[PDB]
Amino acid sequence: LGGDRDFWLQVGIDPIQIMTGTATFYTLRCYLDDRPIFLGRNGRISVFGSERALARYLADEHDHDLSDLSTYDDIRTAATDGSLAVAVTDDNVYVLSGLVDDFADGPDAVDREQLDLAVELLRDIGDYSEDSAVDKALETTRPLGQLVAYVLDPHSVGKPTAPYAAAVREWEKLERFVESRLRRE
Ligand SMILES: [Br-]
Ligand SMILES: [Br-]
Ligand SMILES: [Br-]
Repeated sequence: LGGDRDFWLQVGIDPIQIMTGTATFYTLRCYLDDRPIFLGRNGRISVFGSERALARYLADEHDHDLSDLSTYDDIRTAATDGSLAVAVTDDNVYVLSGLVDDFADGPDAVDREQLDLAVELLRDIGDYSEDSAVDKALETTRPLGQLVAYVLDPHSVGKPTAPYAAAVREWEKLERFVESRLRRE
């Protein structure tokens, strides 16, 4: 543990990067029995403005939803040692910015891989906070969910027809939901 390669693989916890239109955040996320568990408490995710800030936080004794995990002692100890290397792999980069402007322009202005990752993070966040806001908004009977399902399936012909104001409104609601689930440090 520490500077060991595959450190994050072995501790089973992913550092993740989250880019909003105004900040880039760092936090930790894992899956315990297919439920997501973030670095945080009371369905609220602790976010840090740099990799060094996250490392500093992981050195101090705290009580949060990851602390009782078996490999978390490996994380804190490596944070005390100064061996902890916070690295985010490419599939753990979530970009939420710009989607609101791309939705308005219709599905063909929305990047598929970006949206795929952003939906993953959204559903993880609604899972961990035990809130159905994301799950309901993405039902395929609703404007956003229909637009999202179309963009994520290149084999789809039933194209949403303009304008897209309803999808934009539902997406703005989700952004506000996301902002309220983030605790800054
Ligand atoms: Br639509
Ligand atoms: Br609506
Ligand atoms: Br946000």
